Amino acid sequence: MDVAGLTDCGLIRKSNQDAFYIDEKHQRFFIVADGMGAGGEEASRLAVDHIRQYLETHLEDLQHDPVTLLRQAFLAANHAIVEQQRQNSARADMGTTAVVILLDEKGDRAWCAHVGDSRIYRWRKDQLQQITSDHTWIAQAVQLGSLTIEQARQHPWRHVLSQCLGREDLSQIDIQPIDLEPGDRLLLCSDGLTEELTDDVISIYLSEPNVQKAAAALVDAAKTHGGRDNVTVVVISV
Ligand SMILES: [Ca+2]
Ligand SMILES: [Ca+2]
Ligand SMILES: [Ca+2]
Ligand SMILES: [Ca+2]
Repeated sequence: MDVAGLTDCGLIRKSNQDAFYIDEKHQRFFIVADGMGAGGEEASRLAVDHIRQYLETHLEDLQHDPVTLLRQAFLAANHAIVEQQRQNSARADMGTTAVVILLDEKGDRAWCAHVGDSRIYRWRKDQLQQITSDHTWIAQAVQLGSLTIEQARQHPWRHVLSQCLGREDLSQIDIQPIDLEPGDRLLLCSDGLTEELTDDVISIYLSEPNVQKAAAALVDAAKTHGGRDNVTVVVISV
């Protein structure tokens, strides 16, 4: 199992409010976060650090129930952000997305958890499947529907989140298992990737067996197409 990760300002933004973490020691979990609000940079850093620390501490005890483990990790992160909101008034609106992959000990089942509009994709025998459903008002519209015209981007938002970490009224944390097969790739990415690259283009770059090149190619391609935002990817080869 190989894994690569990469973040980039893009072409327009002056700072990077994304963050990510790869468990390089044991390759059990992987995190991407897309902050908003300077920062923004603080929210996404808090999310990544607290989810990581929570998982590091509680993985041995709770890996049998990863839904509880991941929910408690996200809430740990959420409160750490709110507590830094409750305190600091300038950074009172700060927030972030998060997407997390937690692998089971065996390595053939990946628990996918997210809040926001960063994505987890799985790639398998040239088929790219988006796993997570965007917490945006526009996505959940189409996902009923109607407004099924897509069509969806661009509207006013488009960019507006229906869920993010850093809100006291955080109820929805989406967690779902996916089964893994040798040869799969997992992609975690901020919307800076998917706002520039169609799913067809992404699938092309995830066909590259060398995950370092794949990740580098994905970021390079997102800048070529415009790079209007921070862009972060973690590419896992199963
Ligand atoms: Ca952002
Ligand atoms: Ca967006
Ligand atoms: Ca973004
Ligand atoms: Ca473009």
